[PDB]
Amino acid sequence: HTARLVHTADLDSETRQDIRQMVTGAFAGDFTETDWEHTLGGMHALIWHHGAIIAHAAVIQRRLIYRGNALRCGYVEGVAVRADWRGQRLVSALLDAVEQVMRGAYQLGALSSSARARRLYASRGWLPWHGPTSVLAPTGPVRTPDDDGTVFVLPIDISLDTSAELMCDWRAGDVW
Amino acid sequence: MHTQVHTARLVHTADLDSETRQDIRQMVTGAFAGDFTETDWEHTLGGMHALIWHHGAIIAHAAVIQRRLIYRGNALRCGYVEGVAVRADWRGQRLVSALLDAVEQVMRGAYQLGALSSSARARRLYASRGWLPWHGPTSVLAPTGPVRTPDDDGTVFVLPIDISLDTSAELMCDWRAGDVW
Ligand SMILES: CC(C)(COP(=O)(O)OP(=O)(O)OC[C@H]1O[C@@H](n2cnc3c(N)ncnc32)[C@H](O)[C@@H]1OP(=O)(O)O)[C@@H](O)C(=O)NCCC(=O)NCCS
Ligand SMILES: CC(C)(COP(=O)(O)OP(=O)(O)OC[C@H]1O[C@@H](n2cnc3c(N)ncnc32)[C@H](O)[C@@H]1OP(=O)(O)O)[C@@H](O)C(=O)NCCC(=O)NCCS
Ligand SMILES: NC[C@H]1O[C@H](O[C@H]2[C@H](O)[C@@H](O[C@H]3O[C@H](CO)[C@@H](O)[C@H](N)[C@H]3O)[C@H](N)C[C@@H]2N)[C@H](O)[C@@H](O)[C@@H]1O
Ligand SMILES: NC[C@H]1O[C@H](O[C@H]2[C@H](O)[C@@H](O[C@H]3O[C@H](CO)[C@@H](O)[C@H](N)[C@H]3O)[C@H](N)C[C@@H]2N)[C@H](O)[C@@H](O)[C@@H]1O
Ligand SMILES: Nc1ncnc2c1ncn2[C@@H]1O[C@H](COP(=O)(O)OP(=O)(O)O)[C@@H](OP(=O)(O)O)[C@H]1O
Repeated sequence: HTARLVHTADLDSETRQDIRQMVTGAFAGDFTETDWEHTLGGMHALIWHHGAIIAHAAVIQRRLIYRGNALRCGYVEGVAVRADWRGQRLVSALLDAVEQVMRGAYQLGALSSSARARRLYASRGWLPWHGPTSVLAPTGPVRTPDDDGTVFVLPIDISLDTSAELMCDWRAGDVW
Repeated sequence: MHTQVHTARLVHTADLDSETRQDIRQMVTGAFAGDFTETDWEHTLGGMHALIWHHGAIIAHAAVIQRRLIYRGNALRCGYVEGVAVRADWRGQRLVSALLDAVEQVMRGAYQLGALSSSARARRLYASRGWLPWHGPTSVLAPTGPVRTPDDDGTVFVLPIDISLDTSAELMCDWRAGDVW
């Protein structure tokens, strides 16, 4: 019913493995070792039932460049509810915890959604990015057309022109 | 369990009550004698603050924030240490060692390396604990592309976590306003 927030460095090895395995199975294989690396470093929202982790979402810190400013961003990764626990709105409890972190620490939240999860985020006030997305790669700005149509943002202490360019910072694997 | 007196406590920025957040900001700003800007304050936000309490006031602070440092084309997951400060009346009692015990525990548990910018005076402290001085040229991946940061050469220290870094190579931090390192 309610998620508990734990920083990566506060996860014991057993809990870390339990999280990785649950998230990985929830994605049915579509979750790579670099996707797992992207869930580390920040706050994990976790819901347990009788000692088993049944839901997870992580919010990690990065910068998103918007109109020349490198905005302090809480980026959401690894959102997953164990299959047998789906359809009980557990994801709402995960997102209440992640959005609380955003309000207290960041200028905006952001994330990359599948087409079917778009409704979930929009219903909570997240906004679909309509402008071109890019990544500040080591060679300079590079457009990321495969991620267009997947980015959502949650403004905290700003109004955003969601049809402007948005440029994430660099990492391996999927940059968004 | 004992009283935990002067053990640093790790608190995420989002879990700081407003009174504590203001005490940290005024304590760190005053500990730097005029050299800590509002952009330096922004740089302490978003991660875990290691705090040492005495009589309900913050007497020491160090924040570990997440960023990427690019090494040989690899964007390493870095815990970057900002705002390291011990209030002046409490200096010379090794409280910075208690802040660093917490900072280094956060690196081992969550990042591929710790990194920070050290004054010449503090170099010895970091080196005695195992941090390595970065000898290679530093740069930042600005929106226009890579650009050297010569003023930051000779100041960066790193704490690799089970990875091997050639500390004579180029190291390029990611972008942000104000001082990038
Ligand atoms: C997306 C996900 C986190 C939603 O979690 P949840 O707690 O089940 O969400 P909800 O209960 O609010 O249901 C969301 C939708 O899931 C679907 N659903 C309902 N019961 C389900 C079940 N028993 N089995 C599978 N899917 C189900 C419905 O389409 C529902 O839509 P609606 O609420 O508008 O009617 C979860 O399906 C999951 O982990 N999916 C795989 C990982 C993934 O895609 N994560 C999101 C990446 S952006
Ligand atoms: C750097 C700092 C955090 C060290 O904290 P600390 O808990 O006082 O550290 P230590 O007790 O290990 O003392 C460090 C050195 O300070 C010196 N010192 C002792 N008392 C001191 C005082 N009252 N004021 C200044 N320096 C003092 C000694 O040279 C000591 O070295 P020693 O133990 O080899 O004799 C603290 O001086 C500080 O807050 N400085 C201002 C902010 C800053 O520069 N931050 C660090 C950025 S790299
Ligand atoms: N794989 C695991 C990851 O999955 C999601 O993120 C990814 C999106 O799903 C991708 O979207 C693509 O796949 C969707 C679903 O098939 C399509 O709808 C969409 N048009 C496609 O572009 C997008 N390109 C990258 C992004 N990292 C989670 O948020 C992320 O935490 C998790 O690590
Ligand atoms: N200003 C407030 C900040 O100060 C330190 O970091 C700054 C270093 O002090 C700078 O270094 C310069 O000043 C040192 C001390 O005089 C000299 O030794 C050195 N050779 C100089 O280049 C460096 N260029 C940027 C770095 N952000 C703290 O770590 C940081 O958390 C805090 O926000
Ligand atoms: N070694 C120290 N360096 C600087 N401040 C100190 C040190 N030891 C004690 N203090 C402070 O000096 C003050 C008096 O110390 P105590 O609280 O330990 O008093 P006590 O001996 O009567 O039990 C306290 O500050 P405060 O009144 O502003 O809260 C205490 O924190």
